[PDB]
Amino acid sequence: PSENYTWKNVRIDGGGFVPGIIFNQKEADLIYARTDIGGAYRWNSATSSWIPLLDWVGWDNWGWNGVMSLATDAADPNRVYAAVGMYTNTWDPNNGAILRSTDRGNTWQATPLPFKVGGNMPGRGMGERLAIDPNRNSIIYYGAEGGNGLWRSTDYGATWAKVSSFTNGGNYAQDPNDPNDYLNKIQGVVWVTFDPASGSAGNTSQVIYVGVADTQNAIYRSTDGGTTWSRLAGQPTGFLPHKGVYDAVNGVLYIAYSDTGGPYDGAKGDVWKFTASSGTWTNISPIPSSSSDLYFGYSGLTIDRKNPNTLMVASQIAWWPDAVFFRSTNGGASWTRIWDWTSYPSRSFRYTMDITEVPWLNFGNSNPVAPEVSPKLGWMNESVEIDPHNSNRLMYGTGATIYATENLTSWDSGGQILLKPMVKGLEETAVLDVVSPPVGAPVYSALGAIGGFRHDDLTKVPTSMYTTPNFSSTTSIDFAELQPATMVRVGNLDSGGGIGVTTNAGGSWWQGQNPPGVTSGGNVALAADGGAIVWAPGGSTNVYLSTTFGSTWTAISALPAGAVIEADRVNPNKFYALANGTFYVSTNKGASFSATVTAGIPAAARKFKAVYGREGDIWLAGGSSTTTYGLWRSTNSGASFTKLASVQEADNVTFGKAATGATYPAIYIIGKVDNVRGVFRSTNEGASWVRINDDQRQYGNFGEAISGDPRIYGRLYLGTNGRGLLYGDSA
Ligand SMILES: [Br-]
Ligand SMILES: [K+]
Repeated sequence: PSENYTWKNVRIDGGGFVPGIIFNQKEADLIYARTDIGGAYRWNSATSSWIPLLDWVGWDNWGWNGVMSLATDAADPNRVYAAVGMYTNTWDPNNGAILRSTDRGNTWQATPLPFKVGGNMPGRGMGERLAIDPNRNSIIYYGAEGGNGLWRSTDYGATWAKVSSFTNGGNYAQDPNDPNDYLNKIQGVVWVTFDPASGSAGNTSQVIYVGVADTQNAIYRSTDGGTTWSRLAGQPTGFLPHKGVYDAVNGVLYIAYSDTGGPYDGAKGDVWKFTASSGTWTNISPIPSSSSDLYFGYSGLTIDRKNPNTLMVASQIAWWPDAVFFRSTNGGASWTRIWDWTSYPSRSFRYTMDITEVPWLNFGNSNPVAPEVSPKLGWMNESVEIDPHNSNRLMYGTGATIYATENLTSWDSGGQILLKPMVKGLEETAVLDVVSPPVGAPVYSALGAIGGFRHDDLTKVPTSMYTTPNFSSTTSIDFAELQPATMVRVGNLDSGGGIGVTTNAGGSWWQGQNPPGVTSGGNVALAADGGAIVWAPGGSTNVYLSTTFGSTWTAISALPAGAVIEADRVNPNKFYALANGTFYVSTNKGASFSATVTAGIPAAARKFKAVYGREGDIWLAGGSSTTTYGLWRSTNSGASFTKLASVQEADNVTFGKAATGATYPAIYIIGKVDNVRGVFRSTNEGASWVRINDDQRQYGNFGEAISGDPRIYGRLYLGTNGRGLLYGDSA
């Protein structure tokens, strides 16, 4: 029963991988970005921010936040298309689709494809797989994964079918024997590139190039408008084509190759130029694979459409010392580089970088060891793109951000370019945990990949993620309810796990010691008075107690490894745990636990929380469609639970400031109520619910982490997996 809400991202700016940036070839300032887990965006030049286009993807079709390819129509810039779906293994139960729009992504219609799309799979930086004929814009191609080959629509994307005459679907998988079933999928037909001079407006383009992840048959061509196809004669072998860029001014195809599909690796490759009139091949690599010291392949290939003798390419991948970008102003006959060695470990630079708007991009390290700098130029830089309307502007994606320059041709006159982040509005993090204390800052985030932050102001990017320790991913965070400046957090670092503690609300932290066997953060609880920590680390065989604020540990005998731990928010002697349908309680401040409930709680449930101000009041959410599912509450410190009749399904629960005149905190759930999936609030102890999101604001596989706000009625901090941390307020 909806209430009008306003939803916004807590401001972080970026934080994830941007495998593709796409400029429209006819309309200036029209730019899109595709992400691997976080949907797609359109740039708004009036507000200098990105606009998310796929927030209407919901609980059952969540994989469609994986955006494997996107095409914006040069001939009709209101038209845009996306290939969506997240995994090609069992982690995404649904097939992929092609989405079509006639209003720049404000709305879409879907056409399901009879196979999966791998928006968050290996190979996702190769592209674009989707391409629109620039002369007859009713014709769209899609290079598919899996060996499904080349697919096509002749009706503006509404219907799709296999191109029967294209008979090489690709034969490369990163690791065909991967027991984890992630690196083992056929990456397929990886890009489609038209020659626009091969037709005229209204008539089918006759010349089409296609890249295939097949070391021995990387490049195909049609000269009859896609009726027949054949491998390009004389092409090089041994490598996979990440990008194929065609210039009709000089009549040349440029291809960037690497020895893997990316995006995290690549040890060798080449850049080649095919001249279409003569059929000649020329190796234009800045550093060719015949050179003994090459230690990367190539991607990030882009041509300057305003001045098409100029092109750039980039390392796929140089982790050390940093990425390298190359620029040629003579069609690849010679290059210069964005940095050079002077005397190792020192370098000279053709760029400067200003992260004032996104200061956490130095990863908390303002004392890098040469030859590294901080922030770095980038990594996972598969998409590097010159603005086809402005030779001075370039944008590129990394595994954390988008950087941009507006003075690129400064390079050509011997100067430095300026690079800055360009991610306002693009919010791509996965939220693992979140807390809102009753004093101090409104919220603390625990994030994948970039650690997380104290957010002093929801409208301002935080200065730094947590340091000392700096986790790559913070998996769990807690504060002592009766002493909220005392906090703990656990997470991942340096291939294992660790714990951080603070007594000044994160003004400074320090790192505790580890119990045996820690391989990842797992989850943590802090007693209500700060006097005890219970940590269930990843990898460890047990759950551990500290009475020394993380300095030392002792094993808890009764708990299963990896149990979910929660403190009572009132009584410092009480802790709780949940694992696989058994609920456990401690009344001796975490030293020992006993099983209290072994029936009626779904085995799959793994979220529960004690209520601030209410000793022994606990709400529990979880289950599955094939077992039982819903929301349970205990008012007796976990001795028994009762299922709420008013909820069909629930996946998480939290509490926030009570409604005026109400006798209990407001309750927020991720769930299904009266046959509607969404986000729900109850201000009467669960007796009824009101939906606080809406069908355009669903955010896919959200809700791993949520928190209400004890100081602000109506507010929910809503974590997502790829759309950052949202806050909703009653309007
Ligand atoms: Br490297
Ligand atoms: K490498």
